[PDB]
Amino acid sequence: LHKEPATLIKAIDGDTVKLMYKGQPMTFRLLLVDTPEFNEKYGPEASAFTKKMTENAKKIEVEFDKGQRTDKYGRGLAYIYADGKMVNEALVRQGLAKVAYVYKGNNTHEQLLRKAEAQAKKEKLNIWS
Ligand SMILES: Cc1cn([C@H]2C[C@H](OP(=O)(O)O)[C@@H](COP(=O)(O)O)O2)c(=O)[nH]c1=O
Ligand SMILES: [Ca+2]
Repeated sequence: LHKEPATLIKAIDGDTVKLMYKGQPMTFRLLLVDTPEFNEKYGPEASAFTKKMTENAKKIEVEFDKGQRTDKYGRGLAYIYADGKMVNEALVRQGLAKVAYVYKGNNTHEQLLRKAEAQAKKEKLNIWS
């Protein structure tokens, strides 16, 4: 897997962000996670968490997995990095996301994220409290 440049256009919610990728605006959905919706418990905290992460990054990187790169809504599917920290992993680690939507061929960081979830669960963080 390769890291590719992109710039923040706009924070959206816990697991979607609007980025400019190869010069085009695109909504990206974070692979392998599910944040609660804004209208649900920990929804605002997940949105805030991702927002802060992407807005404070001097460098945003997009990492496609081996499989599908856009979903049926035309959202990009990627691992998103903020100054080298993976947002996907960070949300899970803090119990603001569950590991989810694990489809074969788009699951490289699956284990990493389950490990993060296991530790978030252990600590009864946020969604696990
Ligand atoms: C994360 C992810 C979501 N999706 C689709 C599946 C879900 O379909 P449905 O909308 O039909 O439920 C939806 C979940 O995204 P949201 O959690 O952003 O709603 O987006 C994928 O197709 N591939 C993926 O890797
Ligand atoms: Ca969601």
